[PDB]
Amino acid sequence: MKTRLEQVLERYLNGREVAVWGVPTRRLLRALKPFKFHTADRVDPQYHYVVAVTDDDLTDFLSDEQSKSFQYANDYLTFDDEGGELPFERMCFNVPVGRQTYFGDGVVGACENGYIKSIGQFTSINGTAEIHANHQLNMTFVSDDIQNFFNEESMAVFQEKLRKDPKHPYAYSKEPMTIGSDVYIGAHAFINASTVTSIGDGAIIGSGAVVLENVPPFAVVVGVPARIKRYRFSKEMIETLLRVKWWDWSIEEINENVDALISPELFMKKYGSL
Amino acid sequence: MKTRLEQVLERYLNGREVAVWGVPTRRLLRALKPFKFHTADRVDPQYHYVVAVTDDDLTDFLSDEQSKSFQYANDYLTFDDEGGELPFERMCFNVPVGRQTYFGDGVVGACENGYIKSIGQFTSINGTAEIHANHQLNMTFVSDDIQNFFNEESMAVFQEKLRKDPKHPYAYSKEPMTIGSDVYIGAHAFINASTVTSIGDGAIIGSGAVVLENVPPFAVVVGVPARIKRYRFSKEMIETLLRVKWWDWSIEEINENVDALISPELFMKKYG
Amino acid sequence: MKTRLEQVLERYLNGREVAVWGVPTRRLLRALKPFKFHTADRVDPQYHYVVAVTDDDLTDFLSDEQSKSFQYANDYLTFDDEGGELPFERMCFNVPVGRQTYFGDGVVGACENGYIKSIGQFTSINGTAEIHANHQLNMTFVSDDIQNFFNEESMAVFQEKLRKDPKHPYAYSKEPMTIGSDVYIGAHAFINASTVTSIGDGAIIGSGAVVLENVPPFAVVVGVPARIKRYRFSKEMIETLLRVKWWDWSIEEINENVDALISPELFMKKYG
Ligand SMILES: CC(=O)SCCNC(=O)CCNC(=O)[C@H](O)C(C)(C)COP(=O)(O)OP(=O)(O)OC[C@H]1O[C@@H](n2cnc3c(N)ncnc32)[C@H](O)[C@@H]1OP(=O)(O)O
Ligand SMILES: CC(=O)SCCNC(=O)CCNC(=O)[C@H](O)C(C)(C)COP(=O)(O)OP(=O)(O)OC[C@H]1O[C@@H](n2cnc3c(N)ncnc32)[C@H](O)[C@@H]1OP(=O)(O)O
Ligand SMILES: CC(=O)SCCNC(=O)CCNC(=O)[C@H](O)C(C)(C)COP(=O)(O)OP(=O)(O)OC[C@H]1O[C@@H](n2cnc3c(N)ncnc32)[C@H](O)[C@@H]1OP(=O)(O)O
Repeated sequence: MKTRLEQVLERYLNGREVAVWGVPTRRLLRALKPFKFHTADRVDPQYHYVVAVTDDDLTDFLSDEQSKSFQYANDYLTFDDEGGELPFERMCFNVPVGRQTYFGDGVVGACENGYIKSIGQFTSINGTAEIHANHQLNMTFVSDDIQNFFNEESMAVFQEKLRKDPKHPYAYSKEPMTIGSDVYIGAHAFINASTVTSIGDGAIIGSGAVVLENVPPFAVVVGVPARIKRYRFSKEMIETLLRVKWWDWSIEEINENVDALISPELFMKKYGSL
Repeated sequence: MKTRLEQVLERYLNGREVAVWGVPTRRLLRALKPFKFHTADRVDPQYHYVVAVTDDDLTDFLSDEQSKSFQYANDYLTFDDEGGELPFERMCFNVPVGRQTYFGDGVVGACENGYIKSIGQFTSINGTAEIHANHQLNMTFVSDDIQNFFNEESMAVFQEKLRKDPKHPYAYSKEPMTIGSDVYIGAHAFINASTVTSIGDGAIIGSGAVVLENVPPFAVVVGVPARIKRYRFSKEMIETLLRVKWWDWSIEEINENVDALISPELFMKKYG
Repeated sequence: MKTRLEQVLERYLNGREVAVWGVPTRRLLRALKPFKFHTADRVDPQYHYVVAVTDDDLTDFLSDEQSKSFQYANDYLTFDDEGGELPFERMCFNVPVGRQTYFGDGVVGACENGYIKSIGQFTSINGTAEIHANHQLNMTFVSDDIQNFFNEESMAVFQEKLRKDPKHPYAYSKEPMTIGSDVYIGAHAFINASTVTSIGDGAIIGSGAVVLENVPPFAVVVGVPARIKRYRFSKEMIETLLRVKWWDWSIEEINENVDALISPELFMKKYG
């Protein structure tokens, strides 16, 4: 699976040399195998692409005088920023992620675990939000690591009944969840991958919320457990957004219609009854 | 006291070389001095025991075609994983921990602070769960780091009132808490070491739960603060489980009883 | 803006060589350029100031025999610790922070973002507490990173509506929040920078609490969202504390009056 950095280095390296700003790691070396690289000393964006290893390597770079001429993504990137935004679609462990969407390591691990089908565009997920699935709940044991003691036949028995379990432990026998576009998810939020298949477009998940069921489009959910406090817009307004899908507009189209995006009232007058 | 890695190496190294997968740190080099170690390049389990420094290094190692012949614990381990599961009973800062039981740094720190008496077998604690004790609440101040300014005279009367406080600030004057076997603790959960002395066997603690009270065996508790939602099993089943104690079974009898472990109804017909 | 380390070295280094304990990073090498430094081998507090890079490095250092003659802050410090306590008033991204006050990376970021005006003395903030502001809620979109696509003119009208917004998205058009002295903030707590301007002196914010409005002095708030459960003291006691301000006492005054700090009744009798 290509990392975020590999996907960008593909796009933008264009025959340049990779300049590693920071102490390299094993994961970074494996990612830099197809490319030629050296430690960063003097760097010129015309000959070098700067890879900061950690986020603290990046702010050291950005506080250096040579960062003056480097553009984000085009000329530099952070390796330890797998959830960082990009202005184009990318793949996070083969999970599609739309433009201008970012998240933290709890969501990265969820993509790796297969819990996520897709993440949409213009979606903002706090770095401490978490997504996990339930263990089996209708067996004599609740442990998962006990399966490290199962031989092949016991494991087979065990896997057979996990797949028939209608509560979807470890997200078995359910569709991976789709996180919509223009979604907001707050700090320390939790989403149960065993019971959630959908976070609708425009949904807001407040800080500390424990999400155990699907979140309808443009609903605001808070609490432990999370419940709908309100919707961002009227039911007539939501139907309109889901039809227009401004999050699919081009960059040109976004700027030319910024008004309708800044003013929900004007959006409704223009696109409601067309 | 001995770190998790040292207990594993003493048991499984078997005269091999330690092959370090990742950038070695000061703490790792100190723990590796009694042994022979080198940076990992080409490794074979007949001659090398692979130690991944960070969990980032481990996933890179498991991505290497060389890792296929390496079995967990017996042939490789992560150093930045003091709470990671082991197939044998271990110690975590003088705290007994059962087989196939894992937890995060929040719980490792709790063992180091003396908050935990023991942790059972086959217990699953999410990495973000926290265990902490309360600051003092019967004083003019709640700060703890103000004591960095206390001389020994002030330190003495401060320590004095703490240990008499019936609300057990910093878990003073109370027994450390036992965490049972087959326990599940969810993400961002919190357990108050001032007020909790037992998490019973089989208890489930939900994500985001704030646990201020002992949790009975096989109770499911959720919420802020945590309340008992339901129990996993009937009363008679719970008694049977507390008598049978399948979590003390050997590896073979766990496999022999996989049908009873999978189906609670078959468990009762057999053992009830 | 000076890092925490820079502020400590300026105050305590006193012509000694900086001895680096751990793998040095790019950020650290830059911070150490105005000073003479080398990798730590053998160290003597008479001639060396030890800088541990990570908290892991510091654990190794304090377990080494060479450390037992070293005093915290005066002779050693961790570089990976901008939220760590200091015995003197410091700045964190030009936010004033009182003595013996500590917090985690979530609060360091809030200082960097401009969400915090000041943090008082002897205040204890758990490492998993978080402080953030709201996105705009009066527009068709909630995203913030859409503005990366806004051309020059679209950016202008976007920022103009942000500034006139009474719910203060991104903490616009509001005062940064003041966190008081003798404050306690628990694990996984959250404070909303868009609606909160004051955490009063002596306030207690429980574990898991979601704080959406101002916390009065010496109030105890818990829950999701946080609600006032009780106050630490009587109203007249609270007014006396806010007038006396023991948290600004000198070190000598704290030790001389330790019995009043340990006994609330003695405090009220002496200062009420
Ligand atoms: C992408 C990133 O990195 S995000 C960075 C970190 N930022 C955050 O976590 C911000 C989280 N924001 C929130 O939680 C906000 O409250 C949001 C998104 C729900 C917006 O709140 P707004 O509605 O202003 O809140 P306002 O108080 O009107 O809300 C009204 C009701 O919702 C409740 N509410 C709001 N948030 C929560 C919450 N997180 N938990 C419980 N209740 C909440 C309020 O208490 C209030 O209840 P009351 O009138 O019902 O008694
Ligand atoms: C060690 C690790 O691997 S941790 C990995 C990280 N994973 C997690 O943290 C997931 C944690 N999981 C949980 O918290 C689960 O939801 C568990 C185990 C309690 C689930 O219990 P279940 O039996 O599925 O409950 P089921 O969904 O029917 O719902 C029961 C009730 O509990 C509520 N509930 C479930 N979990 C929570 C929770 N975490 N907080 C509040 N309420 C909860 C449900 O809303 C429902 O309420 P109701 O019955 O009042 O309507
Ligand atoms: C760096 C650090 O700060 S270390 C962090 C690790 N430790 C923590 O975060 C522990 C934080 N401490 C707490 O949460 C404590 O409960 C405190 C200090 C906030 C208050 O505890 P106390 O004053 O002893 O309250 P005591 O348990 O009687 O409970 C009083 C009421 O508050 C409620 N309560 C206590 N804690 C919480 C909580 N965390 N969340 C919601 N309610 C709570 C109790 O349920 C009780 O309710 P009741 O009146 O209905 O019975």
